[PDB]
Amino acid sequence: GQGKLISVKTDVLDLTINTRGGDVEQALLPAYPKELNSTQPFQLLETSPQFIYQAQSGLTGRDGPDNPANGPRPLYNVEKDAYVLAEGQNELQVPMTYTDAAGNTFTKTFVLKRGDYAVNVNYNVQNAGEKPLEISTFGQLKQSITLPHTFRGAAYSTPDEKYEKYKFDTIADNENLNISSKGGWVAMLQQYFATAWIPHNDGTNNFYTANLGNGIAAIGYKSQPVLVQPGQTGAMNSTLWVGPEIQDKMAAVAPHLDLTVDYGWLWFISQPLFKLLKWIHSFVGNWGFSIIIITFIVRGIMYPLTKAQYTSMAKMRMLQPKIQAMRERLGDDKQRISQEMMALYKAEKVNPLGGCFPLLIQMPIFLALYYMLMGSVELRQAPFALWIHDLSAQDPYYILPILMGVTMFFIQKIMTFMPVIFTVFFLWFPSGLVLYYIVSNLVTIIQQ
Repeated sequence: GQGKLISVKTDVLDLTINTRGGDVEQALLPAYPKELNSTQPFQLLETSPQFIYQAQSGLTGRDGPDNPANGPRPLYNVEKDAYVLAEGQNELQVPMTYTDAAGNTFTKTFVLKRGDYAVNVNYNVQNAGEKPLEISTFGQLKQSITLPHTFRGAAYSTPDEKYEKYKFDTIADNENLNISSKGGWVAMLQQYFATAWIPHNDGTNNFYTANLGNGIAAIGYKSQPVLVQPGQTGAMNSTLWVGPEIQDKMAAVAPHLDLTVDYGWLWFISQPLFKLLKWIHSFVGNWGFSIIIITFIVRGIMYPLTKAQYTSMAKMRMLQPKIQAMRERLGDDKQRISQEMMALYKAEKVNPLGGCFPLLIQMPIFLALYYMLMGSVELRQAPFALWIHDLSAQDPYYILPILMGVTMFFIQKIMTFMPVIFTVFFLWFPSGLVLYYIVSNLVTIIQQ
């Protein structure tokens, strides 16, 4: 598109909109720092020689001006180049109007709200002709496949397919989506943030993906066409989400939008924990302290499980003399020994043949929390006491993994090395998770 760019700003959203077609070329998030130790707002949508990510919309169909068959994309008229949300206003409207040769009027209006990342894109069509106008609305998100772990791609939702992801690589292989459904939405995802189009109509929306060429992937929707009778006026709506993947906020815009967060295959464990963590954060006022409390709470519900294996392993030391006696009695044959030392363990029914059972039970926990930590937008650049400014990121001074390690050594051949191995294993993990484990290992130390 080519014409001129207009600026629309709220407290949470900084947009750059092209009047030709009303596409959104730039989008900044003032509420979120670009990086840590930065004063610069995060940039979701970009239009660069190096990278592109836009939210496009307009009126297609047989008589839609944005339809390439009806000529060039419509150049909307605006009153000014700068729009700013007022102090005594919760809402900002940016109406742009186009009138064709036949005299029909096409009005496009961006209406933004304070503190809201959901931008409504609504249309008004006034038929001045003698024949009915057949118009369908659309909304398309396009983005470069390769950037200048988490999931970066597209996603959608239908009444049948409640949630489904779509990789850019699939789109890149020119194998595209082509489904239809009533309501629903399409979206492009990344860590902590997401764009989405949510149609508001009476029809059967058509969802699709598209290779736009030059390594540019796209996903969008095309609504069922509506008829605007002569002399009459018609209206068409859609909602553009652009910003953070906050679950409570996305639930109000459209159903199942909240699922845009990547909690991995261990999804059913992370979502309650985040609701749990957020529930604590409600009156504690801190994320780090909330994590310490949730640490205790998970330890509190798991006290029967920790005690049971301890009962067992205490018993294991009691049975160590007899096993060496087996070794002496049967000699050096693994079959008889292993089966019957096992048989003893099983017979006395305390030992699960696992001292690493504490490890494999913490397999879901580590992962679930990790995905929560790395996926939750609320924990992004979340503050903790002392020298921790980002809970989602690793400790910059690498102190907390060493902290963890010393607590770990303090729990008194390969096991004579593994407490330090955890220091380097935890150098590559978020401080929040390390914090969790330090506190959790403190619970064992307090147990002592």
